[PDB]
Amino acid sequence: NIQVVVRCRPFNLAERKASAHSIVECDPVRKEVSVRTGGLADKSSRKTYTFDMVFGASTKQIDVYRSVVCPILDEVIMGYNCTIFAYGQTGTGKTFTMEGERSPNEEYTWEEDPLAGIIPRTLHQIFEKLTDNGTEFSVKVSLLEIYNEELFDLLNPSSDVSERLQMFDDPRNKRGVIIKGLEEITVHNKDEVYQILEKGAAKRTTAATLMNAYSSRSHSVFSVTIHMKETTIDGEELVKIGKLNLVDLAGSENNINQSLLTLGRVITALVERTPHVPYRESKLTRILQDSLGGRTRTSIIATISPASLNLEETLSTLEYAHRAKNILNK
Ligand SMILES: Nc1ncnc2c1ncn2[C@@H]1O[C@H](COP(=O)(O)OP(=O)(O)O)[C@@H](O)[C@H]1O
Ligand SMILES: N[C@H](C(=O)N1CC(c2cc(F)ccc2F)=C[C@H]1c1ccccc1)C1CC1
Ligand SMILES: [Mg+2]
Repeated sequence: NIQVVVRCRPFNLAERKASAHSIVECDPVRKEVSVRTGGLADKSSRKTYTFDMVFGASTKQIDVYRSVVCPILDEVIMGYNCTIFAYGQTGTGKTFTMEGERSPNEEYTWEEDPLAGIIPRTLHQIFEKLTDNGTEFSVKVSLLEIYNEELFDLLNPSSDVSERLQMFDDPRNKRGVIIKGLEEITVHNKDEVYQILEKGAAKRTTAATLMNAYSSRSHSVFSVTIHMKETTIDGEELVKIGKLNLVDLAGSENNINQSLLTLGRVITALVERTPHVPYRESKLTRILQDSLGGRTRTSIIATISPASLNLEETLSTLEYAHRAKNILNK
């Protein structure tokens, strides 16, 4: 049930001038990724995995959005909850897939930058889709980050990153939590998206100087809630509420990361049908527990490197992502 896709990033400039041989080969039509495990392009041993979708190095942001994100966004707009995880070693493209970057020299506007990732495109498409049709709606976003089992709000513009948030169980709905003081920024229109994202980037920079390896060791959860009151061309009123969580996981390479540690164990118990799932043993898994064997539709995008140097880690990732496929929810 949980759909997992693989995305291989392309060799960087440093690897180009050093003329690197890729140990990774993708086959989109056959949903397969093959990895050279022994060495030699003339003769070798290989490991092969089949996932729900595979994207090779030539894949652009647009392909990933039209393929994986558009159908999920549609489900969200119907009143469902969806989650998308980016999993993989640091430097493989987890942030590039989820957030994206800017094209050099101000060549484009944030709405047309071909380097934009899932988060900017989605906020732009929500307004694009709901504004056209006759629908009343409000968009709220939120950016929760976890570092060393502490919670931080990266969008509140009246608090510094030295102020952690408190987490309690929600006495109302089970297996849910309440984050005291978490801010929800209302995005009144498409032309209000970029700055909210800019604010989070700046505050995140203060976070990095205050915590070691912050961007490598932290988990970020960018949430977008959509309150909708649709009115068909007839006069029917549809009040749907959708929530989409975009999670940029800590680097999977191996102090301790309890949330990452617990995520691997939660997945294990779910796939092996173990009665006890260790959701509560980490902030990340308590927060997103409905996205792991719950009533949420979730997708995992595993990012890998094609360089032979990252062999051990590329396999860990694939192998980790291949087991997640057996997780069933709803
Ligand atoms: N699919 C891709 N296309 C072009 N460049 C990419 C791609 N994936 C990663 N990169 C580049 O690789 C480097 C690793 O980036 P990053 O996304 O921040 O890694 P991570 O978040 O997994 O630690 C960046 O300089 C980025 O521009
Ligand atoms: N460096 C910046 C940047 O590229 N980004 C900031 C960003 C981002 C930052 C967050 F906190 C939370 C979610 C996000 F998605 C992603 C990108 C982006 C945004 C729009 C188009 C292309 C790429 C910009 C804002 C200054
Ligand atoms: Mg990163």
